[PDB]
Amino acid sequence: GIRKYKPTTPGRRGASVSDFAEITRSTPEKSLVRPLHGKGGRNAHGRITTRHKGGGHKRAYRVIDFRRHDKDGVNAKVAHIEYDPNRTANIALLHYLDGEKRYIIAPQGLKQGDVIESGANADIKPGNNLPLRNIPAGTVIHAVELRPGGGAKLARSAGVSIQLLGKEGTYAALRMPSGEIRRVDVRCRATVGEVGNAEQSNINWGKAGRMRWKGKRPTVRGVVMNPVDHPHGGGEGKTSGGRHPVSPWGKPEGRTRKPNKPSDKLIVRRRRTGK
RNA sequence: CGCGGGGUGGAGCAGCUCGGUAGCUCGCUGGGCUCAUAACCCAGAGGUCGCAGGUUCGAAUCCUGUCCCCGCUACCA
RNA sequence: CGCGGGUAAGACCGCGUGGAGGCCCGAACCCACUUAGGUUGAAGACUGAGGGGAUGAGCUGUGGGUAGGGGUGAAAGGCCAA
RNA sequence: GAGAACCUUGCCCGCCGAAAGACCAAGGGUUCCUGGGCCAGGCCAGUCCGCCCAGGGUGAGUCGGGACCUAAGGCGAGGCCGACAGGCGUAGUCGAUGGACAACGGGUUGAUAUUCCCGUACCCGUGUAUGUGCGUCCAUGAUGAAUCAGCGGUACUAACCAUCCAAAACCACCGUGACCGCACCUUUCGGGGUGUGGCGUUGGUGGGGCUGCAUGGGACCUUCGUUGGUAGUAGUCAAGCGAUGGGGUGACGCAGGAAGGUAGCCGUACCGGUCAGUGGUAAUACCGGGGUAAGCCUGUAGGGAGUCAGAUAGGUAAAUCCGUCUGGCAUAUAUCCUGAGAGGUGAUGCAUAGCCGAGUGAGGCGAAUUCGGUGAUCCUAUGCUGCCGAGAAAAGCCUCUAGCGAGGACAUACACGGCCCGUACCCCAAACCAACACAGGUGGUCAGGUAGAGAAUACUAAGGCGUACGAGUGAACUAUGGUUAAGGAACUCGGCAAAAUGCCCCCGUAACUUCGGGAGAAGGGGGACCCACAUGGCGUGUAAGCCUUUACGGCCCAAGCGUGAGUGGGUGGCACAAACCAGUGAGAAGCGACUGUUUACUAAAAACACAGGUCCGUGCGAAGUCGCAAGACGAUGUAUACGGACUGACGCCUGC
RNA sequence: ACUAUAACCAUCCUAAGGUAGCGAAAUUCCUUGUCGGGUAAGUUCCGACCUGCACGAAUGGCGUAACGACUUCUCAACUGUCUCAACCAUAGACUCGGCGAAAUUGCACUACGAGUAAAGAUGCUCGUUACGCGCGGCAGGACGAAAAGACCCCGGGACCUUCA
RNA sequence: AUGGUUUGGCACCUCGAUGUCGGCUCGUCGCAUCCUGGGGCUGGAGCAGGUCCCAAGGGUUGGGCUGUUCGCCCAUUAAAGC
RNA sequence: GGUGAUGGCCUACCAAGGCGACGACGGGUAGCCGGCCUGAGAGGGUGACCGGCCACACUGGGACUGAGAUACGGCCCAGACUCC
RNA sequence: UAAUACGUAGGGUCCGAGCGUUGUCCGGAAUUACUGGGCGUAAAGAGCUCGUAGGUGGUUUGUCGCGUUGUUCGUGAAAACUCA
RNA sequence: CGCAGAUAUCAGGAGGAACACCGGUGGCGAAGGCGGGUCUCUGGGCAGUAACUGACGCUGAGGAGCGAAAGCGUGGGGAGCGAACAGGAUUAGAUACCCUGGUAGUCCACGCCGUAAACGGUGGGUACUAGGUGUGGGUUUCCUUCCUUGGGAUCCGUGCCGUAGCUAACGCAUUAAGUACCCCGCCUGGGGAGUACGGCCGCAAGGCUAAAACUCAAAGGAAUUGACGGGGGCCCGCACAAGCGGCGGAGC
RNA sequence: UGUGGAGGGAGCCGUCGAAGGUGGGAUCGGCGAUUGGGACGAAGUCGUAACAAGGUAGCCGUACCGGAAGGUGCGGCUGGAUC
RNA sequence: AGGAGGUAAAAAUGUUCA
Repeated sequence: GIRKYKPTTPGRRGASVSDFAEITRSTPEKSLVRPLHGKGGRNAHGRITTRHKGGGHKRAYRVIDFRRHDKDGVNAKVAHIEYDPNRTANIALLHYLDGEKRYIIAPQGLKQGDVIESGANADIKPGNNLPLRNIPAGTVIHAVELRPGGGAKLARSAGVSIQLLGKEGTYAALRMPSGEIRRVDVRCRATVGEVGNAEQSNINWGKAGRMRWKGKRPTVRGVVMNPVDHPHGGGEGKTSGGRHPVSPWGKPEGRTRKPNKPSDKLIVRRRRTGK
């Protein structure tokens, strides 16, 4: 859930934090911990490509198994539920009965001791991973592959889920969290249930420093930049831009999806706005 | 420092010069409906955007002084 | 968190423990608000006196990266070897 | 000395003393030391010098680095991409600011010292010798295994049974492709219409034997598995090293105390010594000392950890290792590990206050060295607790087997090798960056005392400076400080600047409030010294006592040491937070919510950011961005995410 | 129905005609608006009115506790800020010794008045005044020094914007 | 008609620099005299004035508001000069 | 200790209690009663004369004297007012 | 414009050294209802429950005698009121 | 809205909300209120038995809880409906009725709010006082078909009617507004005003508590008679309709 | 026998102490530019909300909107007419 | 006796004492 801080400081007035309640262990599993280093939003050239990134608390990568293909029929038990800074969701440490230890996305309803099944002959329970050919319609799923073997791409964030609407042929229709309906090969695998830590959205981070810890550098508005820096720049006194809204590189608002894409035929219905 | 700008029946608005300026709504007058307004009928009536000048025959109409409430008047050092 | 009160159980109240905080005062440290001086300076941007922050969006060392219509910029058109 | 304010010596005085002391790094590069010099330099002079000349000087297995490890990042075989140039990047290889790794004390020189010497250690390697001593070949065991037939289950399919289905199938029905009878009606008749008997059942309907399809149950041979011994033989294993591989560790944040300790400091037993020409003070006073490391022992406080057996392939192969699962056994002042520190040893040494003469400085002798107290920002501690923002890798070490394997392990003694670079000197500065011997800047380590909360501030020790133009002189004037009658903002754009407030403990504290604050609100009172309460209380803790598992045990505890706080009484002064240090406060409005950021060098702000909000985009090598492209960031993320725009806590709202 | 305004109405145009709330505002020219408060006296400040030159709802509106080296106003205390200035010391200034620059500089035994003049004269005219040379001081002039005026214009650039 | 202080007109020196308003300080000058002084006329009874003439010796306040000059106001003054 | 006398009446110490919705503490008003007026009575209102009690004597405070003191025509102080 | 309601006259009436008015209190007012009210629509049933304090309490035996009741004593000053 | 292929029709899909018929003077609940089905958990009631305790009861100031709808917050969702809003229409004007759309909201989760014609405008408990008639739940019993919602007796409910009694009347009338007891809440003329000030609660909206000045001589309740109705029913009239002829326009 | 000694007093000091002063609050009123609503008023303006189905039945609560009555939505009541 | 639903669109006001 959520712990609302008390207003002992102005940087804590309306602030909130997670009550790390479904979490059981403060420490991660060392074998599954790869290192990480910040980039600063900078690429191989050393140049800012994505702005508003840097500083940030040090982090370490928990090796998640988004590709749960090699443990079919080999059950596991959720040994722990842990915090992952790399993602909004929490992560569940599973002990496979063959001795393999792995991390997953920690769906809702999942606790220590819950037994996780993988494969076609698995039960339709939270945390169980199956092909969509074996998952029935109207089911709530997460961590879906876009391609067989490609690994889970979809419905990975906290509180989020995908609704499997139907299967017609070798294509399963999926209502996505954005509302977009799209087709995906039934061979693609999905984890049953909805992702946990859905309370995450309702956190008030209270102060600038907290997002500086999360690695979000300050976002400056164009209207207070100079015209050399931003199209919206300039003006004596405040301005609304002096023109229609654009990016700092002058690209206007509007659809940036490349047309004539391969996914256009798999997509059934783009998401909706305003309604 | 300096520049600018439409006027028309009682009110509000239209109408650019083949030779008239007028038309709409409201208002007003007379009648009717009602026991007595509004809505109906009109014989309905109603004005020279003020004078000067046109090439004027004649200009509300075009041009200048005036006709004058007019949006913008702004010398930035 | 504990104790006590209270309750049907609570919410809640009090006492303690506990030691949070872009919390307070204030040295180092970092800044640079005011003022005086300097203004052929002691100094190509300082001194003195006060001043602000001072566990944090902190300061700092070492090493490294981004390069010119480009970088970087909590955005002043500021900085990129006076 | 030719020459002296400046050089040398001595004595005074003064300054710093979280530094103006001591040590490093970076940087500089010989500036270090000795000797000599003095036309340049030094803001004067100069006998001096960081200046000039010459000569000398930097000694490491353990320090800091390489030979060990990797991070960011860089180069980058091949490679990909790119018109060429080249951009990226894999494997790799570099790359500390980090990881790992063995040393401490004292002495010495004119200059070096964890480097040399002395003493005592430690870490790698090497050879020889010796001894315990397992092993191979001998022997020894642990051993377990392929053949056959007997039996329980695969049940080729010969088929057996059940369930389901109709390929075709008898009967009657609905009306019939058209026609063949009976019957009735219609444009004037014609080309038509209605009920039904047969034909075809175009098709559909309801009961039915049969047969043929599919599924399941059993199940011959075929075939899998347990006994029957040839064959506990062919075979394996049993020293040790063991990985370039597997696994574990290495391996990590921030804050916060508390506890135990130590250094350090203050005293003190004890030792040695002075009389510092003053009124008193000979021991009763005063001064000085009142030390000694690593390492080896020990293994305390604190902290941490279940163990044994079996099974298992998950860890590219194998694993006795790691995981995982099963059980059994334990909840232990048990065991193990870690570990400050105490104590012992190191140390019959070394060092020292001082004493002897010697006086350039060569030496020589050398006392006591107990008790407490206080007390760290250091150690235990990479701990413990808590929290979220969720906190490097690799080597190394350990282990596993694969593998190697006939010699090998361990111990002792002796003898040996331990490489390269740095090491002088300055290092908050006169030696670095600053054009200067520049009031600037420069990261880290030591952190004495008395007061004090304190690393502030004052004074001071050790130690180091008086830092390089001076001597004078009551001018104005300027600067910096100081004081000021009466008044008290009248000054002035403006209370600018100054002044004031300022500490501790008590009391008491408003509007408003987001209930946290406002608030140190405001506004007041006390504060010194002496005595007594007080041989008190508190802390500590000795002796003594008590208990015990007997030890580095515990409890208590006279004394001793330290130490407040308060009450009462008294004393003195103008004054008691006496100096230094050290909030001014209140009301109201505007702006911005706030902490922060900003125009290095005239603007710190109402500007930026901020959390929060809305909109838009993005379905994922996304969108967006750097790039010609590859590729990269985004993101090792996946719409509760990411990017862009505007707004900018919060409240009421956000109309056309 | 006194007056005043105008709840109300008519008409024209519009895509729609500014709602809530605010309002001489960081926005109000007129303007020191008017009224009130505070003051002895207040172009500032506070409150209020609304005749909004030219507020206005995320270029957010109206408020807001707390915060602010912000801005504005007031008050207490405090004071040399002032009435109104005096005194002391120190560092300079001054003197002696020593070293020893600088910007600047067409010259020079470089007066004042009233004039004249490229219209503001040390330098010209007519007069007046003035022994020569220094030292400390003040800063009225030398249109003083410095910087080939940044304002203005002309010419040319640069960067920025855009339905060039 | 004076004067040359206002707003201006001209654009004559100065754009290889003539620094601007207001205040502070220091003043100096003129008189077109605010006070003080002398006087004429008066619709000057007296007090007090009005107007004109002569007169520039001296004096000509402190505050609130405003950057302000100016102005308004407060108290005063012999007067609160231009 | 003090009183004439009991008692926090006062004091040192000790304990932490005491009062409050049955209205504490506060605010307002008021001298109380016998009685008076009204009213069928209950009740309501009132507190003049007369009589009893209390309180006060310019305001506030204080004691002294005395058997006895709010000591009107007594004292002390302070304050306001009036007068020399 | 025909006033028994105004003003005046007569006349009448109620009081009578008084008469009227005003003010205040009670009554009437069963209009805060104890005696002595009410709450469907007149004002009035809490939106409904739970339940604290409180109020209230079925049948019965015994007891206490608190309430209650009887009696007596003392007091209830005098004056008042009432009776004579 | 369509003519860019709407409406309509067929098929498929998505999603939301509400649950036709059953379903009513019916049932349950303290009230609010509760209606698709199933499961789970759970509360209350009624009858019978009379085994148990043995007056433990009733009410309940304050207080606490529950408390329709709207509304508020946060987060989802959002088909239909739909304040506001926008057009259209009507209208003298129409910020409305009507139409077309349509936002919040209605929905879910957690919480605030705490009101309503929250009404039976009727507080709770108990006892008694004529009956009739329906209906719901349960117990029994008698004709017996031994069929049996055939009837009766009784307890609990819920309705209609009707006595006595009560009531101003309307009406209530064994589900009292009767007869009586206990307890609570509330009233004391209408306005001002359930408003201000203060306080409490609340994010807010607002709620709760709750006046005074001033003002009126009434406000009110029930019922009667009339009148009236853009209420109804029945009936008439040159009233309309069907016709004929005129007036209004000319002159007099 | 003596300016003797208890003892007492003046004076002085101290506690308490009125008045006074300082301070910050509480509480009760009055005024207050402007401003809100309430009551009354001949005869004024705008509309017609309610009473008859008052011409959209009204009213309760809530919310929103609107010159004003008021309108609309949600839920509720009948103190609602016709059949 | 037995048995669906309807339509009238809008259309205001009324000085005096009474």
